[PDB]
Amino acid sequence: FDLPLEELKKYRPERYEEKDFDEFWEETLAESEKFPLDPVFERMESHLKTVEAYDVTFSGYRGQRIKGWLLVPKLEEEKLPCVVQYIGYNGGRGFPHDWLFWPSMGYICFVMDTRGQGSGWLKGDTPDYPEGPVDPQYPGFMTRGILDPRTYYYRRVFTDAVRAVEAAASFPQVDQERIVIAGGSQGGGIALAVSALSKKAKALLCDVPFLCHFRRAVQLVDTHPYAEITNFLKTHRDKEEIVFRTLSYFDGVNFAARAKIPALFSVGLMDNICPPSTVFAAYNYYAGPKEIRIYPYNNHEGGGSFQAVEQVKFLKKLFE
Amino acid sequence: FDLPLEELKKYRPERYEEKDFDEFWEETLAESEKFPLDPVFERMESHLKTVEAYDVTFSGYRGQRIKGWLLVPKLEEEKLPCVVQYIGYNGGRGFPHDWLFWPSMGYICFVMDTRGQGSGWLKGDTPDYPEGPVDPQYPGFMTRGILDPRTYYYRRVFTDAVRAVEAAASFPQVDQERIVIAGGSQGGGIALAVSALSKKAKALLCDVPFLCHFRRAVQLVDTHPYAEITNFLKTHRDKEEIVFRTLSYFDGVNFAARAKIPALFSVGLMDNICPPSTVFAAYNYYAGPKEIRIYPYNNHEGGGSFQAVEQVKFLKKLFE
Amino acid sequence: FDLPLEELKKYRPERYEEKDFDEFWEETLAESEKFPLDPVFERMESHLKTVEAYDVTFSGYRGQRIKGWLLVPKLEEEKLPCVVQYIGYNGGRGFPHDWLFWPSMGYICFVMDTRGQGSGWLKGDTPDYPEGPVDPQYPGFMTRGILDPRTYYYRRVFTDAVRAVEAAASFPQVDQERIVIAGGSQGGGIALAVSALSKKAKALLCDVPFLCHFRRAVQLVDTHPYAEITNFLKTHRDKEEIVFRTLSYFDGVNFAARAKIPALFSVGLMDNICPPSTVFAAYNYYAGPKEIRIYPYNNHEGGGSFQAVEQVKFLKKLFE
Amino acid sequence: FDLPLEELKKYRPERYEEKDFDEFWEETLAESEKFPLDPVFERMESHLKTVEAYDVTFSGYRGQRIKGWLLVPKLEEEKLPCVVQYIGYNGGRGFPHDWLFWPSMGYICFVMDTRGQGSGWLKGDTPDYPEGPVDPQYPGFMTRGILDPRTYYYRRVFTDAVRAVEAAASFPQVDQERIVIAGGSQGGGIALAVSALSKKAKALLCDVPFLCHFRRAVQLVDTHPYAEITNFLKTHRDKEEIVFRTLSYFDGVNFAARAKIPALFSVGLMDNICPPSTVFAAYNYYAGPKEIRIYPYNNHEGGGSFQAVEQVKFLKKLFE
Amino acid sequence: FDLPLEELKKYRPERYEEKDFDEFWEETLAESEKFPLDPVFERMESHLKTVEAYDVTFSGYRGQRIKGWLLVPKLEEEKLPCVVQYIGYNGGRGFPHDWLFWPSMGYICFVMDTRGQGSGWLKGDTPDYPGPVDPQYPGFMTRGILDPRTYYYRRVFTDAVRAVEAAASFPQVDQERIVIAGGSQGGGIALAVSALSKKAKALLCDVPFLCHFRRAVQLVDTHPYAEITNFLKTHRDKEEIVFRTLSYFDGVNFAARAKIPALFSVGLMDNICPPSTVFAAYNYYAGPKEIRIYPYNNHEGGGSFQAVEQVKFLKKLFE
Amino acid sequence: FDLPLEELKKYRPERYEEKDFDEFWEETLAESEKFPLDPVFERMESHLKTVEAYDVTFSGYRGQRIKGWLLVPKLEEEKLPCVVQYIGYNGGRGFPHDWLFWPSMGYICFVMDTRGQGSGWLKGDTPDYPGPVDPQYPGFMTRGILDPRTYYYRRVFTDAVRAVEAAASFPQVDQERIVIAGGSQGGGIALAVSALSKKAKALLCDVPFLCHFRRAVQLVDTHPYAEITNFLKTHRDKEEIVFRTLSYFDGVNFAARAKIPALFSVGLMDNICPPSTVFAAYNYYAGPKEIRIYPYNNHEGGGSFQAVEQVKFLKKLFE
Ligand SMILES: [Cl-]
Repeated sequence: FDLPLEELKKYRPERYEEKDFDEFWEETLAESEKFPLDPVFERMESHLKTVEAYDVTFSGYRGQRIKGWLLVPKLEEEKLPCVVQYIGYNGGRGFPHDWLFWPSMGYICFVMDTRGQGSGWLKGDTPDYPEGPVDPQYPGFMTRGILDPRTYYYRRVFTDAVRAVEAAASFPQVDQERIVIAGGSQGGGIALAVSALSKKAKALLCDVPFLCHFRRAVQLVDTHPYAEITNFLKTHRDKEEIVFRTLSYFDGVNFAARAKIPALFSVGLMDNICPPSTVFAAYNYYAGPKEIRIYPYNNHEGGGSFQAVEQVKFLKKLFE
Repeated sequence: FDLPLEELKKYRPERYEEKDFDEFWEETLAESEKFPLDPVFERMESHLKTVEAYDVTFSGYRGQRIKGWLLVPKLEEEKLPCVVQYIGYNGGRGFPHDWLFWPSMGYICFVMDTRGQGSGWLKGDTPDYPEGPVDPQYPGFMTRGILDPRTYYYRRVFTDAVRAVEAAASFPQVDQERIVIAGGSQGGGIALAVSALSKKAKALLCDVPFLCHFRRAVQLVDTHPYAEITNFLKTHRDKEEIVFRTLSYFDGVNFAARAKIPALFSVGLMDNICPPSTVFAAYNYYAGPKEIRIYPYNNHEGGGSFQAVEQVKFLKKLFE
Repeated sequence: FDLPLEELKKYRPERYEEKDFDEFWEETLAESEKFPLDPVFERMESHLKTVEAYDVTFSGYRGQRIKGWLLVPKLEEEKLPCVVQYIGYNGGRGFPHDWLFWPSMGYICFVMDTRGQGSGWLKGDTPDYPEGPVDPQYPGFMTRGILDPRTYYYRRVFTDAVRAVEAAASFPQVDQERIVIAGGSQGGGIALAVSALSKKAKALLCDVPFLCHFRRAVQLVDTHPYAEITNFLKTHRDKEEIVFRTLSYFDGVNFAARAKIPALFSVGLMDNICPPSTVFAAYNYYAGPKEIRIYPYNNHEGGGSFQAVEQVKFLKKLFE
Repeated sequence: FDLPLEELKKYRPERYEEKDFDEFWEETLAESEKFPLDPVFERMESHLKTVEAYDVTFSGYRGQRIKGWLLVPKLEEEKLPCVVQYIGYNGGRGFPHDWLFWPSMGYICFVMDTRGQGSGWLKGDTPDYPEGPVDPQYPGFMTRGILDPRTYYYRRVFTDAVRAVEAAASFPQVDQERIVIAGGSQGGGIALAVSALSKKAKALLCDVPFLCHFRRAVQLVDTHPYAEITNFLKTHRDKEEIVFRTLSYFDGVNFAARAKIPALFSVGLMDNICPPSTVFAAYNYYAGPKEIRIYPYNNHEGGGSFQAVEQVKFLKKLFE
Repeated sequence: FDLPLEELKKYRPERYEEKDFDEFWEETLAESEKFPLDPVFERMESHLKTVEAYDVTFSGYRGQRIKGWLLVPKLEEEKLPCVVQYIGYNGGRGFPHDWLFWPSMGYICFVMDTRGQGSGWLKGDTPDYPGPVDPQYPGFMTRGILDPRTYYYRRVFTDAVRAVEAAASFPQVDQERIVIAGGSQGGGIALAVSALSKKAKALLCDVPFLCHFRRAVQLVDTHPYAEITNFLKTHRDKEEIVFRTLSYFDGVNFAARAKIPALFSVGLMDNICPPSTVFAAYNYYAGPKEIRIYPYNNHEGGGSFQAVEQVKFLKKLFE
Repeated sequence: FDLPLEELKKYRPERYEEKDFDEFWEETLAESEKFPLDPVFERMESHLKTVEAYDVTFSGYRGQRIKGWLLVPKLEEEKLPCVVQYIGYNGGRGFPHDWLFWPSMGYICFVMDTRGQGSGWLKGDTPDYPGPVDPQYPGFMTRGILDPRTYYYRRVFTDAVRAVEAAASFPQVDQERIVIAGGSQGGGIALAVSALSKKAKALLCDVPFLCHFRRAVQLVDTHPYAEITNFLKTHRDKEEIVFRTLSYFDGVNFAARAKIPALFSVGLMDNICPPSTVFAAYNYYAGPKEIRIYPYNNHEGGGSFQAVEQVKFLKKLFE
């Protein structure tokens, strides 16, 4: 349904960002750095036997305390590599045993809970906090605070996510040379923002990323969650320029252009949640060394368990 | 799809409420009465010629400044009857010309904007404000703060709605003894809550009401917006009792049992958004003088323009 | 889904019409003009207080008696501007209170009932009369009489609509310098025909118009009502040429080319009932002074209440 | 989805008809008998080799001229049994080769074309003619003239169908002792009316019959074509009694109670077009010697080709 | 939704087939020819009066016994033309009275039952016979797809070639007027037969399935082509193997080889058999040919209108 | 959409089985046990670090070689408890890393691949082996349905009995602490195994499929039960035969025979495995039993919540 693959490979649409994109993010991170990280780990009583699980609490946007899990595989090596895992839309940190893959492959896993979500497919424990008034919005998180980038929901999520990497680095068994940031869909868009904003991330795993090339996305598909934006615009006919102006500060295509760390991307060519031209726009602008795995017959599931193995191989080669 | 009509007419299921229902609402309304109402009626340069439109501002929940419209028909009479109109889900106050029916029929119409909504089918101008943290929730308003009646979104809306009647009553041309409260679906549910809580309303028009008999609604239909609650429960599997206990404080059936003013209801027997058993449970417990118009072949549109005529006729006979 | 906007703005495709288009309409109108118009305005008992309502009857196609409403706002004006309102597919004149907008804005409103429809979303009271046998057709109006323009349903509707403006001009309070023809969807298609054929209309309001560019419409979308045509062709496989020949006499694109009066159009770029390339073919051929309001994120709702405000402003400027 | 089979077999609901049902039909048929039948059989040039095909014209309702086919198998017998075949909704007489079953089984087949349809799945050639004005209606045939039994579409169809049997009987090779009336769905409904009204039919084949038990059909399913009725009622909310009064004169259940000839019925227990309770109401009231083939897993296809073999066996046995 | 008609009429995509396409089919057919055909025509007791019905059995793939019907119109001419009819997906031979058209128009009709199907819209009586039946998506499109030797349509298409030999064995059949016909799956089968059989005299190919698989699975998500897509969604490592297998069964590759006169039909709104897949086959078809294009029809194609076009085409051809 | 919970709890519909149910299964198992089990566990090179992964092969129905995974958590304890895991419809054994839950909780996990499937949501490696494959609707539900001896699930349930024997043969498995587990199709398989094998100590049965077929096909039109209804729509003469065959594979009939402690789960909004079908099996289950009821869940059931319940249930059992 989207551009054919040879056009996708060369798709580099003109980028739109405001003159103060960097300043906005510098100011944001500076203000939140004024609050101590105060990363706290508490070993959980758990039935898990191959992994130690810890409850995590750390300061994200404006000192707000974000939950996480830290999963440490019970192995002989002193320092371990670490994957910081961001969660898809309407998910949350769930139970420790929901996140066994990376530890089973020998990596400490830091799972960041997602402020205010945690109610669609996997439970969460972290609340959101708005700046002040909660403006008229369409149901969901995509239009929460959308009339100003200072009030926009993903400002708070992305800052949480940058601080999560510092929180992971605070665990002494983490090898700070081998901290990976990872996610799919919303998780992928979060990780992409982190890949540009974090000083500590060493590699990026970015699967079927959401939060990319918003203007084209709402023109291309009527699926959720991009359709929250479209539905808002159907009602607020006077706010089109403001909406896209705000979203430009959160668009993965704009972060991709600033990111320098090694990355592995994936894309499903039949994905109508995260359309491939949106994924390719981010991938093609990504400034660091990069590869993409292309799944021509998959929808939003992308490469699934095949991709998981591709990721393990990729990291092993990068870090060897 | 629901109970047959002769069973609907006798459907009076056992009500569930906590022992402190009245105290919860007494304390809520008392706390908000501590801020001055400070009703503002600012004439709006509209192009309307048979109606004068005012931009309304008034203090609702905890002093928070709620928007609205006041439309005054251009008539001889010094004291006119008034309809206070509440709005369907995802709507808001829109334009003054969206609410011409009651003014055209000789009634001043006070349209209350809906905090935080106004983004699905008609725009709105009024923000929400959470108590404190914004808990994990499913997209929308149904599960916003659902873990405690003190934090629940409809606490705020219903309080606004009570205060709206006091605001309308402040308008010098409003006849204090002919103030009607009206709404369809969400609007119906809000009006029902107000019919129990306000002491200033003379009559209720309650069309295809939402926010009624939650426990049963989520068993009967998988439509939105009831499905928000179901979807929250699908994830937060431990929270059934808490969710239903919170919702008991906001259930139209429990307000209906308290309401003493004359009411005209309407119901569509094929409505799968507000299922007939939910509307009938409310109607059957409604403690004031009452009638219901039954539309057996209509879905959620109910009686539409026919029902509007029934309303005008009902109010005319009542006020004689 | 249709042509991108830069292409829609330049889209002026080869028109298809028979050499005898004008003759066909000259003869149609002359033939119906032999019967006296005989417009009848019966003041009605009404609950309405700001408006006087009349039950209308007038002679349309071949003297057949068409129903309407006349809504006159109660203002201190010896003459008032007038909107002649045409109605969407499957609608009818409903109740007087269904048409309050234009009276509220200070316009006498003549609502034309639609022959034979009035059964889908708002009731009507006027029958159709065929031009002899009622040929095999697909359910609906789009294919009724389609094998010959002389028998086609829209020949009668459009005649009626032209005659409606003459009937409005016959009410003494109407300001014949300020007669507007308006409609959305089917309404807009009717209004486009009237804009070419009427000697009385002074401005056109044409929203999301239907009955435009039929040949392209059926190639682009499978929605109703355009799909009635496609479904008829799926069965009458021998009638492609005849069907498109008939429809060319009723196509808004060919009327647009003949229209001289000022117009305000609207279009939704996500409209899949009236595709944007069909609306733009009509608009780009429209030969009078014109403007278009473009709603990029809206579907068939177009600009809704925002567009209603644009219309009032447009007409005040035009007529000032 | 409907009553279980054990209850369907005992399902004999309270009937509803007007006291003048028989008078209405007697007057109807007497008036149309005043026009000469003048059955015209024109032998066609055909590629068919086992069958002789004739183009039929005969006088139906009020002398109106109805098309048909007559298919005569090339056999030694001088007199042959005859099946008069009525056609499903939106179909028409199509081509001679569409109707080969019965002639291949050694039956002359008279295929009656259906006035005004013929545009959905098989073409037709016969126009409808209204009783003057064609009232406001929902698209299709179900609500055409529904406000008065004298104007209702199926008054003209059922009269045509009775006259079709008279026309078939007129062909010299037909054995008037072995005239069968047959149809499925709309065809079955028509054939049921004809089993009560024709003095010439000798056996009925009635598959998955439509036009039965209208009041219950519209409560049970939202499929077309019954939904044409529900949709008209959703708009004409003041016409519920009148609509069902009109429909009582055309209801297969009411004809079944009057029919004397032997019949074979079929029913699909998962048929949501003609729900099983509607079909059983008709079968249970049928007053001639009868049998029903019950297909528990089939939808509206019923028994398909299996039922065709049942019919052949049933007729062989009956005709001795 | 597909290429516009002007483009479809000259759509001639580069073909993909293995070097051994012909050898594969030659070996396949020679191995099945080592088993005797043994056509069996059992005259049936029937309620049909204008035709004589026979219960057919013959040997298709590797001597496996395939069911069918033979319908013989009762006519004074001793040698009659014959149509060998293939059946659409999820159908089977049904009852003899399901197939009255061609006999009513004076043609003997040999109806080939379809191995292992017969359970969606019309019943069938003939089993499939595979060794191991590999992991597959529900249905027939992916059965044995990892090797052309094990692929389901190897067996169907062999059956279908053998069916023409079985029809020709019937003594009233005029061997100079044997037609092969079908729609959708039937048309894809008939298209393979048009290349592989030395006995067919003409081809009726409506709305053909089993054509241009690579494009088909990119263009539509309908069944049955979506069985292949779904298999590929799970077996991510088998993309090249899957399309290599399918190339041996692709109508476009058969059409390039076929020589007999043919009448095609296509629906421009068909989303089961997309018009570009039909036109790729039609444009490569190497025999004298015509196509009836129905711009507004979906997969129903020309329906009863096309049936008339078929009878006329054959009349003119055989006269 | 199904019976209200109060009635589901009381739903004990009359069971239907043939008088030779036990004899059929005795003969089936005895016939397959005449072939050597021959379990092979080949240690693999893997990226996993906390677990040892083995490629498994063993002899299921009639000596047919079935694939599997064996995942061993790297722990001090020498003889570990073991969960034998059966897979959902259209899945297969996938990758070793697809099954980390039980090993991470301290259980060796034996994952049985499902013959012939492995192509819808997770890949598989094991073929089916039928002679003739009768007319069927696409999928596995109607494959060989005209005779219980030829029916697809005769082969799967035998494989699944055999899997337990194969798990028991691995040296690190505590042969006295083996659990059987599955969801949906996996739950139906495990329910059969709870009746047919005496090796297992407990049953984990989530959202079970293959239960109360006669009712299932009347209540829902979803797949995979609809495969049965669709076959019946066409094979109108085979209704009695179809339901006779299915009675030999109905979880309600196996439940009545099972004795081991069981933990069930049900979603009251599940329209794939309707609550009445699940309660009919649960209500007849003869052993010590409990059911976790998820009133707002569809076919996902309890998801990770239910997994926690499972770990607690097994901990209590094995203390
Ligand atoms: Cl013909």
